[PDB]
Amino acid sequence: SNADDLQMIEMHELIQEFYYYALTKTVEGEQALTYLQERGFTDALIKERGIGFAPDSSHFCHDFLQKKGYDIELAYEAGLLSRNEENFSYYDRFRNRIMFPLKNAQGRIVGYSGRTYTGQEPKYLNSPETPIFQKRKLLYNLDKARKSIRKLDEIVLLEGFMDVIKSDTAGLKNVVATMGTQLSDEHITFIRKLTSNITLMFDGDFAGSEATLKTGQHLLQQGLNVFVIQLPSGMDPDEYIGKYGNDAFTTFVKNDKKSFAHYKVSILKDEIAHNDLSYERYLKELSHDISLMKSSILQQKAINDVAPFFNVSPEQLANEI
Ligand SMILES: Nc1nc2c(ncn2[C@@H]2O[C@H](COP(=O)(O)OP(=O)(O)OP(=O)(O)O)[C@@H](O)[C@H]2O)c(=O)[nH]1
Ligand SMILES: [Mn+2]
Ligand SMILES: [Mn+2]
Ligand SMILES: [Mn+2]
Repeated sequence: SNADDLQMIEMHELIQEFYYYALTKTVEGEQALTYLQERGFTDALIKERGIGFAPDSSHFCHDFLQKKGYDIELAYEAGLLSRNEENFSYYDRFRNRIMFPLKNAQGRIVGYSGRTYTGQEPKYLNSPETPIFQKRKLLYNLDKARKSIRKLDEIVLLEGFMDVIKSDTAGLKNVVATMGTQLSDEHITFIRKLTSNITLMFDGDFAGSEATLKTGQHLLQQGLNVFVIQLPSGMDPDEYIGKYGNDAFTTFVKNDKKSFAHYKVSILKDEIAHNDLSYERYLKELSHDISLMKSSILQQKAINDVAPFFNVSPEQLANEI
C-alpha cells in the first residue's frame, strides 16, 4: 500500500542520518572515512550525497528501527534487514559497508548500495527488489540530473553510480547510471520523455565496448539519437578524473562524441578489412543502423563517416540504404 511504501521510505531516510553519523564521527567508521577521503571525497561531498557507514554488529539498523517503533517484518520487506530462515530471526542486511543512498525519481531514499572498503565480495551490495526499490526503474542521480538533462537536451549514461558522483562534482551534471543492470525498456520510456539525445560513456574496456554496442543498438532501434564517448583503455570516468583533473574531463567529454554508427564501424574496422564475409554482413548491418537514424542531418553525416570503412563512396552507401 502507499502507507506501507511511505513507512519504508521513512525507515531509509531516518537510518541515513545514523549511517552518516557512524561514518563521519564514530571510531568504528574511521577506516571507511579514510578510504573515501583517499578517493577524493571531501567532507562536503560526503555530506552532499549523504554517504554513511553500516557498522559490523549485525543489529545496528535492527535496533534503531525497533526503537523508533517500526514493524520489523516491514523493515525486512523494505530490504534493510535479512531473515535467518532456520531461526526466523532478523539481522542487518548491510554490515561493515560504506552506504550510498539510492534516491528515486522524486528524490526520496528508497534503497542503499553498500560498498566494501576491505576487498570483500560482493564489492557492492544493493537493496533487494522491494515495493519502493526496483532496478528496472531506478536511475541513479536522475532527480538531481533532470534539470540539466532538459536544459542541455541530452542525457549521459555511465556504468557506475560512483562515476556519476565524480562526474557530477567535476561539472558534468546530466549524468545517470543503472544499478549494475542492463538499461531496461522502462528506463528508456522514462528517458525518452526528457530528451531524445543519449550519450553512452561506459568503462574503457572490452565489457564496456560490448555493453555500448548492445545498449546503443537497442536505443537506436527504439528511435533515440545515440552518441558514444570512448574513454582511454583501462579507464572509467572516476579514474580519468583522478588522473587528469576536472577541466581535462569536461573538455574530453565535449571533444570526441561520435554517432553510434560511426563508433560501431570503428570497432569493427579490422574484421571488415580482413574478413569478406564480415565485410558483407556489417555493410548490411550498418546500412540498417543508419536507416534507423531519425536525424536527417546526422544520417547524412554518418553515411560520410562510415563509407570509407568499406572503401565505398558515400553515394554507394546511400544507395545501399
Ligand atoms: N549487484 C552488484 N553490482 C555491482 C557489483 N560490482 C559492480 N556492480 C555494478 O556495476 C557497476 C560498474 O561496475 P564497476 O566498473 O566495478 O564500478 P566502479 O564504479 O568502477 O566501482 P569502484 O570504482 O571500484 O568503486 C557498479 O557501479 C555497480 O552498480 C557487485 O558486486 N554486485
Ligand atoms: Mn567493467
Ligand atoms: Mn568502473
Ligand atoms: Mn571505478
